Amino acid sequence: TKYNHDTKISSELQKKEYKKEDLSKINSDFKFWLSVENTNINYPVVQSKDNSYYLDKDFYKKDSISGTLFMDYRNKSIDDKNIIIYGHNMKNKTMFNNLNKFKDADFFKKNNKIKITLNGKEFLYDVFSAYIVLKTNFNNESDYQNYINDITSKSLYKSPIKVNSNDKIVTLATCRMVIHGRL
Repeated sequence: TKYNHDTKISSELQKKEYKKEDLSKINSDFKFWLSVENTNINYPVVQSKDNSYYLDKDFYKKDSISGTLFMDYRNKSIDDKNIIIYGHNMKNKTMFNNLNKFKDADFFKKNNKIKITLNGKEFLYDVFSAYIVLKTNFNNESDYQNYINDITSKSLYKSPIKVNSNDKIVTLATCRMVIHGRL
């Protein structure tokens, strides 16, 4: 079990989140907290002006190979139809490494929910698609529904949870494993 500077920073931020501290006063790019059931994915999510800055920057904007979970720069609100979050597949089983656990068919059949915590509110997304390999803007309902059929049939396993254009989707993509949840 490796203990390095990155696992210490992330473990300290999980404690501050548990102590209900305002993480925005540490990093103004902070948007919400993210966790996935039955995984060690329990990290803050930030957002920059692009989709590359936090690839090699930790929550304190220092150089880090683990980086920070960051949401796509194109997304604007929690009411967007597809919220995309990017994270690394670290060899020490951190960040988005536990997305690989959704390759297991028995684990996938278990309803592991994606949890977004924002302003004292919990948003639960039931995972319905997981596969190995991303649109944030949809012009109309047809483009969104086509996107739903696209990622549903891409799933390695049929999910008992079905999704239509009346749902909101969250996407956890590695920067490659990719999973999709629905609200």
